Amino acid sequence: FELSVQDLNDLLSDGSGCYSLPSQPCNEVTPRIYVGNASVAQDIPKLQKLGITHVLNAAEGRSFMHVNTNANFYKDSGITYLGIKANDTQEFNLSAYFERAADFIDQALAQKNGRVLVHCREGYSRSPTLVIAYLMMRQKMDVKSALSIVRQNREIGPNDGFLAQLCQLNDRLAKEGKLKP
Repeated sequence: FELSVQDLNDLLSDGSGCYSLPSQPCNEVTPRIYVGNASVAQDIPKLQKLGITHVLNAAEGRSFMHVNTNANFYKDSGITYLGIKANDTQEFNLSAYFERAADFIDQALAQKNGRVLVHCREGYSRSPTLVIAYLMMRQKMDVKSALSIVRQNREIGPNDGFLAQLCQLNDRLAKEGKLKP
């Protein structure tokens, strides 16, 4: 997958072999789907003002790379929570969660007033991966179009492992039917 991952990295990068970091805490990357960092996830009044009804913590844990929230944190806030304890490493199998995460996103967007925040620590690798996979799975986009639309609305940089996993998902979805360019 190396050179296919290299292609996706070429779509993300700034032309100096480097990658831009997010310019804001949170962005609406496609209608009613927000990707953001830990600071927005931990700010319930801010979530409520934004109209966030569902929060997917893709970095649930306790370390410099995690966000130590849980269902209890959101108890009686009106916000429905799902946590995934993913690590932001090339060897973490985030693809094992693509269906679960896509189902959660679908559950939020099925409600016409629903808005979902998918976040990690920085809103840069784990959380965008899950949104990209959702776009591929539930809107039939190929990986390059899905990655491109998210990156147009937030500086992201899925790690190379996650990119390979998205390439593998693209392959799996392409066995069902054609994917939209």
